[PDB]
Amino acid sequence: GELKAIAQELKAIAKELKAIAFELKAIAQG
Amino acid sequence: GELKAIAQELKAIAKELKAIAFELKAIAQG
Amino acid sequence: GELKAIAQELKAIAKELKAIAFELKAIAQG
Amino acid sequence: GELKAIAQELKAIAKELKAIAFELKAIAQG
Amino acid sequence: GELKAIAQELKAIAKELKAIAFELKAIAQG
Amino acid sequence: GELKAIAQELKAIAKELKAIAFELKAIAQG
Ligand SMILES: [Cl-]
Ligand SMILES: [Cl-]
Ligand SMILES: [Cl-]
Ligand SMILES: [Cl-]
Ligand code: NA
Ligand code: NA
Ligand code: NA
Ligand code: NA
Ligand code: NA
Ligand code: NA
Ligand code: NA
Ligand code: NA
Repeated sequence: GELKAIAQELKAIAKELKAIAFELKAIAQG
Repeated sequence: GELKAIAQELKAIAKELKAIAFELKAIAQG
Repeated sequence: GELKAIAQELKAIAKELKAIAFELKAIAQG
Repeated sequence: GELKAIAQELKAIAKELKAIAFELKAIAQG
Repeated sequence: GELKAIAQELKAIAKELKAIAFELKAIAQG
Repeated sequence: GELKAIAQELKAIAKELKAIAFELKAIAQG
């Protein structure tokens, strides 16, 4: 139901943030 | 239902993070 | 009520993320 | 109670994101 | 209660955004 | 249960934001 749908979107938000962290690490390296 | 409304705003937040990751990838490419 | 207020706050958060994506687009435009 | 405390922290998150947007605008300008 | 636990994680997320805003302010100072 | 899963996802999100703050600190170190 709905509480699970909410947790799923939080998952998808963490996933985007991980990709943000990697782009920044690339930038910090060059 | 407001619980569905909450999940939808979270999905929209994920969408914006997706766009942020793309722009940072572009900057890393500099 | 309160679940609505939570959703309205997530929408404001999404709005801020839009502006962040926009400035990042500007910075990418190097 | 608790649902209000949650909305309050979402407020404080949006506030930090607004300050992030302004720092990025400054960077996009110079 | 898990609702208190949720508010606490949100506060911790706000703390991290605070640190992100500081570092960006430092970069804007370049 | 489900509210716990929501909180555990917010904690993972906080963890990603820590790494973002760290890379930004590195970039600030210009
Ligand atoms: Cl990397
Ligand atoms: Cl690109
Ligand atoms: Cl500005
Ligand atoms: Cl500083
Ligand atoms: Na995830
Ligand atoms: Na990468
Ligand atoms: Na990439
Ligand atoms: Na935008
Ligand atoms: Na606010
Ligand atoms: Na400013
Ligand atoms: Na400032
Ligand atoms: Na950190």
